[PDB]
Amino acid sequence: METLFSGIQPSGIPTIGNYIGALKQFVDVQNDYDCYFCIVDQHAITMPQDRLKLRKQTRQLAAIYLASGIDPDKATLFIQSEVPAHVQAGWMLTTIASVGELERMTQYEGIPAGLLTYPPLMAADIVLYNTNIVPVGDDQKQHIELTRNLVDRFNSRYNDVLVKPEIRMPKVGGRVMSLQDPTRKMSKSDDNAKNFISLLDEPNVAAKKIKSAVTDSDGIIKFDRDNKPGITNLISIYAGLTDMPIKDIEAKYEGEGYGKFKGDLAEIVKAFLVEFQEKYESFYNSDKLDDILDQGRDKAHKVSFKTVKKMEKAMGLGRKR
Amino acid sequence: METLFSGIQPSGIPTIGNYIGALKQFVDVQNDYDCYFCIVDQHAITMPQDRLKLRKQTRQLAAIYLASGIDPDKATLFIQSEVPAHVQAGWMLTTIASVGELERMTQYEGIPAGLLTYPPLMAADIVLYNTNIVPVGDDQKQHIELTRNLVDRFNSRYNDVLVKPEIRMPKVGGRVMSLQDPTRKMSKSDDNAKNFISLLDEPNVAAKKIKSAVTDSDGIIKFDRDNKPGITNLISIYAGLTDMPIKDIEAKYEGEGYGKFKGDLAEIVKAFLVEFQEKYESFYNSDKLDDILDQGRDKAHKVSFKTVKKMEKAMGLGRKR
Ligand SMILES: O=C(O)[C@H]1Cc2c[nH]c3cccc(c23)S1
Ligand SMILES: O=C(O)[C@H]1Cc2c[nH]c3cccc(c23)S1
Repeated sequence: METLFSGIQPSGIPTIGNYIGALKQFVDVQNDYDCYFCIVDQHAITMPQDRLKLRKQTRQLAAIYLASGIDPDKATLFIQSEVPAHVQAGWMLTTIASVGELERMTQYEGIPAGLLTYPPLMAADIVLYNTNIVPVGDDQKQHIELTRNLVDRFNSRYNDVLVKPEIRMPKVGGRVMSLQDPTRKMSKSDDNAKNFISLLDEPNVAAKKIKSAVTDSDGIIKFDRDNKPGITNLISIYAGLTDMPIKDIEAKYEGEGYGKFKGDLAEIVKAFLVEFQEKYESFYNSDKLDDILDQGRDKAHKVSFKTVKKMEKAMGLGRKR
Repeated sequence: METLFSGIQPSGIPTIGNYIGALKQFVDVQNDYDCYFCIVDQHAITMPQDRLKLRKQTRQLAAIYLASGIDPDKATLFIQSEVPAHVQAGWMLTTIASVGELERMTQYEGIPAGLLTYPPLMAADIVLYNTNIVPVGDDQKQHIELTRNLVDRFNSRYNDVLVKPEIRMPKVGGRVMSLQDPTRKMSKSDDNAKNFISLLDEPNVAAKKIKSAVTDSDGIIKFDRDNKPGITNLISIYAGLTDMPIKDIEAKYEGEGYGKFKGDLAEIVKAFLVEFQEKYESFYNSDKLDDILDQGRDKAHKVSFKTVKKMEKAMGLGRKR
């Protein structure tokens, strides 16, 4: 079975685009892949962070992943700083990286040093779990390239202990675009809040955003990206939330206009978030959340400890006991 | 009681100059100061290292410190990589350092990144134990300046958790110079092996080095650095190993020439190393060495864990449990 590793920034609430694109797919692929979902709070502090904002965000992301259906027995859901192997292996790989290499990553008071030195910690996050696949986007290609190069360098210089990962998302979800800018991807950090639907948006507010999505006044319910990106994006959201095939959606709304479709979709979005946020609040406000995060931490520690120890022996750190 | 922290490079055997200058003084000040003696194997790998050379060197330094009289109950003698707090706190301080700051430290395949990023780990080594004094030389002034600045930055930005250290050696030992270059300090890495006496030199070989020290053919036994640095350096070694006051040495050898003094000193050096190396071999070849290093690791972990947890809470890493 292949191992998947995904790093999760505690720096913002995922949107329904992130849910349709990734989170919902993780809920299915966690049965067929050995999945690690790591809330990277040590990467988060490379940026300026408010320390209560950060601890709250971490719990929030954990709760959102659990509310999505991420299963702490099937997958390993943990907080990066709670597993020392990450900075242990991150330091080991730093020593074999070059300054030039790190500087070229930064391209693709002063400048905080974490912004230059985090890539070997990213590599460590991945290779500690013998990861085969990382489900990231084009913006992370250089980081995986460096990861693979560090693995090759480590194995070449000391001896074979580390596995090279590939960029692969096992089941790509639909691409969800900005509701009032259909040519750009939906983003949680938009300055136009009508562009995205947050998973923690009030369900009535989300339904209004479906209604304020920028489309023609009326038309047929047909999937057509290049000519009607507005209604097409909504069809994608509809398909992402109901699992109805797109051709099935077109056949269901044959002879219908936009108002009926957008009305049904707004109610679908509202019902989805009502159900999602009830699970979210129950995890977020429960004592079991710390029990779950402890269990995930212990699972990750068990696996990454052996990797760290193999690395330490290969470099000659510590003792032979 | 003040806390002292000394980092120990596992990269070479200390000389009798290092013994007279530092190690012997540590054996006394460990009664009056809370001393941490940390074998920094994670700093060692910032340089190119042979991995069996490194693990052996680490054990060797531990044994040399114990053979010197460093007492694992009075002081805390441990290996850096065995205490995760060092890289945990090292990463936290990295995020508040600036690239410019780190680059200016480097001044005072490519360039290994550890050579740029190690200073915040040095700062972490120190401040984890609430250190008041660090017994280092002029070459480390920039590193302590950065340490103090990182502590100020950390306390200013988050809240008061870290203590600023000072450069202070509580009891300075004698300065021991190169045996065949009396104007330079003795150094374990000299290309002229007659210049230094290693603590692991064969005792007969050391006695020959006392005899091959560069001095006048003959003279009085008088301490005179500027005019007779050769015999003066030998008087310093004699004083360092016997604790005989220098004026007492001059009075003892009134009416004596160099051959009698150098003969007595060579025999003193030989007897010292015979006794030193018997203790060294017994520690180096004993099973108790791992017991001792475990105990030191546990002592250091207990203290540095609390510091790390205070730092994590201040930055908002992890969870409030
Ligand atoms: O910001 C992001 O999306 C990246 C954050 C991150 C840290 N460590 C890993 C490992 C695998 C994947 C990712 C990450 S994704
Ligand atoms: O190379 C050396 O001498 C330095 C190595 C080192 C690493 N971390 C500390 C903390 C205090 C003092 C020192 C060190 S001395």
